[PDB]
Amino acid sequence: ALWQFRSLIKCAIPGSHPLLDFNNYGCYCGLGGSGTPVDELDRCCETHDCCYRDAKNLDSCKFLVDNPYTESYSYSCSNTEITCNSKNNACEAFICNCDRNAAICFSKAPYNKEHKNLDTKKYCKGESDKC
Ligand SMILES: [Ca+2]
Repeated sequence: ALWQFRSLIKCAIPGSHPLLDFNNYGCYCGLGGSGTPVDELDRCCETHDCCYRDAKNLDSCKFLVDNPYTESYSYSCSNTEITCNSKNNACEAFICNCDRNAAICFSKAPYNKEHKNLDTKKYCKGESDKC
């Protein structure tokens, strides 16, 4: 679920404010996405977008979960380490992992303030054929 993704990000990145820091960043961090990712961090979001695209096509997710942000999963956080609990079913596990990988990627990528609140209509034209 969305509140869990925010929580995973805070686990991986102590002191972060997910909605302020990552939502609406670059071409892919936020609802939707297009163009070529402007940087490593943006590529993390493109990858997460793709992961959610894949999740929607998973058998265990197909009709039960149309929007992964409404699907809660089981996880734990310890010393900035994220764990997707085994109790998760196929659909819940896939989503948790998408979020977990995204959170880690975010924590290891440089943060470019000038890529925040990007004018996507001017800098995100076209479509990246990735993932
Ligand atoms: Ca996106």
